Amino acid sequence: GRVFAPYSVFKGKAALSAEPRLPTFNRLDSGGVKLNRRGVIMLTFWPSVGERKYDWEKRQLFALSATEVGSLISMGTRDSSEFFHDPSMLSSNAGQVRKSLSIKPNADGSGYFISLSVVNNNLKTNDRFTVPVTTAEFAVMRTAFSFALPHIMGWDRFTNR
Amino acid sequence: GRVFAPYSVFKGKAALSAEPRLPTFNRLDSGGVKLNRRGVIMLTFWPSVGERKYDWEKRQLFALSATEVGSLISMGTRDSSEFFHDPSMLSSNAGQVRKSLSIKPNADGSGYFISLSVVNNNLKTNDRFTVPVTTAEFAVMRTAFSFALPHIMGWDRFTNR
Amino acid sequence: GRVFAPYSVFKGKAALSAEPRLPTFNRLDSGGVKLNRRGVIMLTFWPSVGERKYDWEKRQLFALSATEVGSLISMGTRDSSEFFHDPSMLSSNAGQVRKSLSIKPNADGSGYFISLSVVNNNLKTNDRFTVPVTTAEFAVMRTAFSFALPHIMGWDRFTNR
Amino acid sequence: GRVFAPYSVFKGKAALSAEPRLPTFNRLDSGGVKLNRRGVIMLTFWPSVGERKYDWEKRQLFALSATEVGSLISMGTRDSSEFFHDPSMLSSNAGQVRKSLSIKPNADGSGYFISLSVVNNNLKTNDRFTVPVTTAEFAVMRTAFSFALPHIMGWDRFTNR
Amino acid sequence: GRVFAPYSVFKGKAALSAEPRLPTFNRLDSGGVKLNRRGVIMLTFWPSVGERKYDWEKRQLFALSATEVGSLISMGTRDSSEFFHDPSMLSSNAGQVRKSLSIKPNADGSGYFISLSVVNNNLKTNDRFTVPVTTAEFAVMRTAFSFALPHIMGWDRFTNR
Amino acid sequence: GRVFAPYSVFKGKAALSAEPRLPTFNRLDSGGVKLNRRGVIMLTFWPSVGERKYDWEKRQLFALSATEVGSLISMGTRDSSEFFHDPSMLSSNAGQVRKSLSIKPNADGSGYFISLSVVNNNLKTNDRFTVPVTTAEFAVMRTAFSFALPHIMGWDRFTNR
Amino acid sequence: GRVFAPYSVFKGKAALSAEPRLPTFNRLDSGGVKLNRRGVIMLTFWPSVGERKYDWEKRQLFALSATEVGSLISMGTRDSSEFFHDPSMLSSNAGQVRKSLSIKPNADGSGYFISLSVVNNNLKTNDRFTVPVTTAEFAVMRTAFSFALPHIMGWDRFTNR
DNA sequence: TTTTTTTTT
DNA sequence: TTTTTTTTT
DNA sequence: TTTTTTTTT
DNA sequence: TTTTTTTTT
DNA sequence: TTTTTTTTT
DNA sequence: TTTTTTTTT
DNA sequence: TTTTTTTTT
DNA sequence: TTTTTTTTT
DNA sequence: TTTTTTTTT
Repeated sequence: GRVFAPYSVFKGKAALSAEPRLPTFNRLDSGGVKLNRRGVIMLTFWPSVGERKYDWEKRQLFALSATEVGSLISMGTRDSSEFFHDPSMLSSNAGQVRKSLSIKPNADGSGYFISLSVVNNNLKTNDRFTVPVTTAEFAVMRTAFSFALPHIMGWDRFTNR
Repeated sequence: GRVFAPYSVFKGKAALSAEPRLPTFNRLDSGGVKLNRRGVIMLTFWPSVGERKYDWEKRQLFALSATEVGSLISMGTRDSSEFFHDPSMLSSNAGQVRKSLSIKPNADGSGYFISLSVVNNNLKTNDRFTVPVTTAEFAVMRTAFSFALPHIMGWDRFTNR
Repeated sequence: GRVFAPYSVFKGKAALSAEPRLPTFNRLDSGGVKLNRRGVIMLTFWPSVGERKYDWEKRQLFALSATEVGSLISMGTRDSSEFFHDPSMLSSNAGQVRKSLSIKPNADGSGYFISLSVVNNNLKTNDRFTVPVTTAEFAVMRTAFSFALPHIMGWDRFTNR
Repeated sequence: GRVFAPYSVFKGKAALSAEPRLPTFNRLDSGGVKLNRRGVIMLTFWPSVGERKYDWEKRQLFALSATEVGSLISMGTRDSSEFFHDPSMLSSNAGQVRKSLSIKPNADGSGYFISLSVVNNNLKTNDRFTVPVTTAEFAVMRTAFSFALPHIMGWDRFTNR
Repeated sequence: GRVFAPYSVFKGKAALSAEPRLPTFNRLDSGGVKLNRRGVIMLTFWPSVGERKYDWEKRQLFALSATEVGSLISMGTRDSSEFFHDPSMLSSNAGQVRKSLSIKPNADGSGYFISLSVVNNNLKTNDRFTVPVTTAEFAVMRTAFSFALPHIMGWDRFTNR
Repeated sequence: GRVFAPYSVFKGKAALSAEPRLPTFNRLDSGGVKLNRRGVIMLTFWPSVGERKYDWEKRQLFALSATEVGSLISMGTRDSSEFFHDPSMLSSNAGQVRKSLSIKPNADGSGYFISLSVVNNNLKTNDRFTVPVTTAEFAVMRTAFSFALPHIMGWDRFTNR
Repeated sequence: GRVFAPYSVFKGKAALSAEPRLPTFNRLDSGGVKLNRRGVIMLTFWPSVGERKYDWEKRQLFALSATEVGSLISMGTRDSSEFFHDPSMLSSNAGQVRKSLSIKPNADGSGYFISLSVVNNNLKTNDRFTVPVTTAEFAVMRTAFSFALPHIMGWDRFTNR
């Protein structure tokens, strides 16, 4: 069964939602189990249309990888990072859409700006959702992401009984 | 059932793979359970033959102990460590093979070099696999290794229901 | 009567013009006066076509709000800020055009770069005008903007005779 | 005769190639020689399609000017710069295409990120190639660019025999 | 044949041009070659009449000596120097014209001011051309001047084949 | 014609020799010229048999690449680097021989230790030549290597006449 | 043909002259070329007899070696060095003449003192020429010496066409 | 003898 | 047009 | 008893 | 394949 | 008397 | 042309 | 909907 | 394909 | 006139 327990932050111009997507496994003929498709921490961004109302139809997704999560949780208060993704990588229609996620601290040190840029050369679109993240909110993510990290890696299968 | 969920890092001249090996337990006649063989975090190194293709036949293994993992996760950005192992320790043919694993930070501080040296006085061989590890990648290990530590120790058996 | 006294800075690839737009007031039936539409400090950017000649047809506007002006005048030499606007906010055709104004100090500390990015998903356009601003020129703005701040707020109506 | 000796750096998502383009000279009627068209250090970027294979058809070029090279070679480890170009400057169809090249140090100080953004308002395209440059690789450029600087300026014509 | 490849910087009130003048040599009767007249790095300054148009008729020249170039290239960002010349030195009409070239860093550290003062007691004139020089532009000079230094000294004649 | 002008340093237990190996070029059918095989700075090490006499028969070679030279010349007094090579890389008999060159500063700061380790799993040999390099001697290399860098890259073909 | 392009500094009690002496080569029977006699940067000192007139008959020479030049160019403003030479080294009449060249910074940091001591136990003479060298003058040497270094080493023979 | 490879003209 | 001069081969 | 609300599957 | 060993229930 | 010029309404 | 909205007199 | 790929049991 | 332009001999 | 020597092709 699917599970919907998003950690969501709602703000001025956009909302930010984060929830883990588990790995898929293939049961070998040997009898063992082998991790197939990798888990991620899925990020969802969507725009605020009107006053404290958001347009879920206009959402964009960004899939944090094991490493990227590893990079996010280890950031100092002064650090910043930026990830670049091609949704249709290695496939017939690559280079067409380009996503970038950036985490920069703000001046005050009262947290970060997390923004998702999406450039689409097929539909000729340019989207950008930025959400402010307090120290407290980002602490939730770091702790929740750390917790989730071994699971998206499939390391929660290694258990004594 | 066996489980295959390796955290793997692929790089220039070698690849590095890490996955936990659980402890074995013996069920006492008393009724209780006693930890027998200890768990480890197994490290696998193997060479890159050709372009982004690796020779799995030429792999070497190194078994991180509870303590060694404890040493690895507590390293500062400036720290370095080195472990020495004899695969055939206390056995009939010891001193013949000698493994050493070293973790040194690189100049930049952009992570570490993790190399596995293997000297074999029987086969008269000398092998060395070095893999670069970004801050993000090493953060995955620290978090994944911390998670795994209580399990390889068998402490995950201590649970309320 | 309208008044045209722009503070303008002309430079390599673009020109920058700044002038206040007063608030509108509605005369209450009570007899008093009530501020209706808010004042702004209007910014105009336009491109340099040819040698020291500029294409006024290609201008883009950005309306500084009371707060944003407040943010601009209080910047240290090392500080930087960025504002995001949707011209057609809360209206039928929002999210389509997106403006961002950024003020970053340059390396030397010899002032700032003020750039106006305009992304238009209807016309499928992407515009960007950057103008260098010396310490002296930015001092004009800070002082002129401070002077203008109470007026765009309508606080100049509070006067003893 | 033309000469093809590119210094090239191949990386994850794009490759970076640098080679000098000499100045052109016009032989005066006086008998002397006069530099006509200026030399540049040409930069080529192109995308990685598939695994360690790159799409040369999708390349973009950026022409470093004497001054820009001068700016690049004098950068400290902590410095960053950004250049803006209009391929069709002063011509009938300007403002349509806009290139920007940025050199920012990365966190670690293990070099820089060199990225080339290309926005095309005619074809309605938005391209961006980023390549990581180690300290060693950037040292090659600085030294190679310094060497090349007097030549693209035409100063190698001033020689005693 | 003469060669015209000036490095030129154009600015508000004046332009600055720099190009090497090679040494002259006298072929000894012994068969060898002897450096006669010394090389210099010639500097040309001229005024801006009208808008981005300059009056080449009003130019003044200043001849950098081996040593002076040596002094210029070794300047720190905070350093400043000043050279004094008498065009008609040791000749019948000396003390009449007096040139001084000064290089002072500007406040910001965004480069230097290079000005050429010319006082002429015969024509009763006093001229002064000041040009601002960015870090990048001055880096061109330092590198170009270093390159040129051995040539104006005639050291480029010392070559193995 | 071949040219033999080695910069050589002779010391206690080994000697160190450095000389550039130019790139090879292929003359295109187009008429142009294309760099084929890359240039290197070749390093030769050999042992001292007896008193100030060396065994040239026991030499080992290490080919510095453009990048590696770039890395060497940019080293601070406190920096250290290490390069790893497989003579028979991508060929039928790879992984068999492994060379490593290390440059570590010595305690005093009176220069560096440059050592070449060679492990040969076919002949079952392990060789190591270490040579001390004063600040002055290493300054020769840095300057000589910088000079040589553009040539091994083939950038000396880009010349105005 | 011989070439005479000395960089000379004239001062109170002595003058200092510096010019490169190229290496000699022997053309092998193999067809190649082999560096025979090494190049040097020759230093000449001579006394000032009378007022700004110098006694060229009383000159003394000192031959800078590749390494010594390497040592000279890498000196900090605070550093000092001293070289010792025996003109008739390894020959029948050694130990008789002893030259020493010293470069010490002066108090102010306004350059260095370069002095050449010559003790001759055959003629029973003791000579000493000291010349002051401004920062600018020493900058000429460093740059001119760096330029000359690859040539006296014979590395200028390694050229692509 | 030499760490290779990626993309053109 | 250009700050010169000092000492050789 | 508990600060709520915003958007899906 | 894996550095082991020490002491219980 | 005053360093000017660039683009509108 | 311009990021809006919230609460009075 | 989601940046992929490399090597086993 | 490439940001241009300004001033000579 | 010049600090030399070490090892090849």
